[PDB]
Amino acid sequence: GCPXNPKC
Repeated sequence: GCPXNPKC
């Protein structure tokens, strides 16, 4: 999930 997913 987010944060830290480079597609968020």
